[PDB]
Amino acid sequence: GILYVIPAVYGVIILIGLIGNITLIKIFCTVKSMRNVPNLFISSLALGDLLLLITCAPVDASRYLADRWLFGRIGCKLIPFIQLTSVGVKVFTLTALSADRYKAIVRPMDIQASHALMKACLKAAFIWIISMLLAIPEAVFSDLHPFHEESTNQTFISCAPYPHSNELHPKIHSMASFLVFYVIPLSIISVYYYFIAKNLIQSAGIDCSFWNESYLTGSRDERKKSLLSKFGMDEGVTFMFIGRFDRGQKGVDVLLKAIEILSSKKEFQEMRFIIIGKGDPELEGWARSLEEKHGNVKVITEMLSREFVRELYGSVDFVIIPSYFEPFGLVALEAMCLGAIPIASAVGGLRDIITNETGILVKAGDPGELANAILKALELSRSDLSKFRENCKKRAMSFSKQIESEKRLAKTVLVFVGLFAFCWLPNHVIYLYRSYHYSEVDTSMLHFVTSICARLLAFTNSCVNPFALYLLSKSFRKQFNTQL
Ligand SMILES: COc1ccc(C2(CNC(=O)[C@](C)(Cc3c[nH]c4ccccc34)NC(=O)Nc3ccc([N+](=O)[O-])cc3)CCCCC2)nc1
Repeated sequence: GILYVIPAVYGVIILIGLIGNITLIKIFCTVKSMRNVPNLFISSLALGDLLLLITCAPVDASRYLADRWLFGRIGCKLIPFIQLTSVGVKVFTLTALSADRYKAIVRPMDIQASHALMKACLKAAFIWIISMLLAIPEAVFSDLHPFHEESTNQTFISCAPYPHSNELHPKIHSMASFLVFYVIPLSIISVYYYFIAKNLIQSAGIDCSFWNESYLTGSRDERKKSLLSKFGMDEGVTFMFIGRFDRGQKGVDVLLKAIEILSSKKEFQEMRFIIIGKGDPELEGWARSLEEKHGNVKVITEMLSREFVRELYGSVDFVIIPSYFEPFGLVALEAMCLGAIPIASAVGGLRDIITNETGILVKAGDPGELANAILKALELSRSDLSKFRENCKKRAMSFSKQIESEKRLAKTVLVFVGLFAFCWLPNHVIYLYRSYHYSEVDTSMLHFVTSICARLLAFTNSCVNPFALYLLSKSFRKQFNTQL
């Protein structure tokens, strides 16, 4: 009676997984905008999950209804093989996705993304082949053996992969399964994400929603005059430095040399310099002395809200990044997004981000060179720079979207990993123990609880990955909605 209620829930969840994974694979094949190396691996997963759902459904349906094997040798051997193929694709492809995230963020290459999908198809293909090759033993071991139940003194056909006479081999297979399909892959994923987490950090703060002229009020020219008037300065080309006062990395020294060089000319009076940083006291004083000697220099040695640098970036005409070493270039991307034109050293990220149409590159360590660019900007400033500013905003919002989208992908892959780790550890522990204690019959209620839950947790992982994906990606959700 209430029994005919218990399976219906199983079918509900099985259908949700089948619909979801299928819808996911269909969207990957049908939608060009979503065709990419991460999605190809995710589809690889979705394919592996359907197989598991499909193999397990008759297995589970059968255990609930009858006590005997109803599929025959072919069933007794193909099912373990297909089941185990799934388990490698699942974990190995997750490792491949983790590697993809590492390459995309830690070591962006992509000079010729032409063969990237070509390379990805092969990696997934090989993973399917290796997963099948590792699962070939499951078919050999599993065979039909007559079984006598203590509960009913009756003999039934049984699929049994466990020999009663030989004890050494189960001990070897169990340990290998834990290491090959759990410990080694998760360990590789954790190394990868260690560095991924490392680089996610340099990147923190870059959000298009925040760094935009939408929050600022009034014209840029009007905002600049207000900033200068509060500083007791008249309107002029405004150059900005926001950085720690450190000799080795940021070029506060190079800039201060440059202002010394430019202090002699009649062009200095056309310029205004705001140096916003704190650090070495001697460097801090050189800045203060220049502020006292030159009426066109403002210095700020106090900490400030990203809100107030946002306003400054919009108000200022140019931002100087004289970094002897800048790996990411966050300051330039945030500034260019608000219209500030970067005058930076051609080092690390700055070089890739700043093109000729989007700013001025100088050689680092040359104060004279920096000064000359400052003079160039001065001349450029005479003409309209509105077009350059729009180009800047656009280049920087283009990168900030990829930076943001790839950070989301890293979190989504890690979500997937987490569910897997949690849902598959119990199955591994039960499999190992059983390997040494199969000859003994365990009827303890704890054993049934330990097993009935593991099987449902693993089955849950197969259905949740699409639904999971449905909540972490705005883009996937909209296309999934369209199909339904
Ligand atoms: C929910 O589906 C699961 C749940 C758990 C697993 C395990 C354990 N299940 C099995 O390994 C099955 C898939 C269990 C199984 C074996 N035959 C089956 C037929 C139909 C359904 C399931 C099975 N095969 C197996 O036990 N083979 C085996 C047993 C003993 C020895 N040995 O070391 O003597 C060597 C190999 C645990 C994680 C790592 C390996 C896969 N696999 C699939």
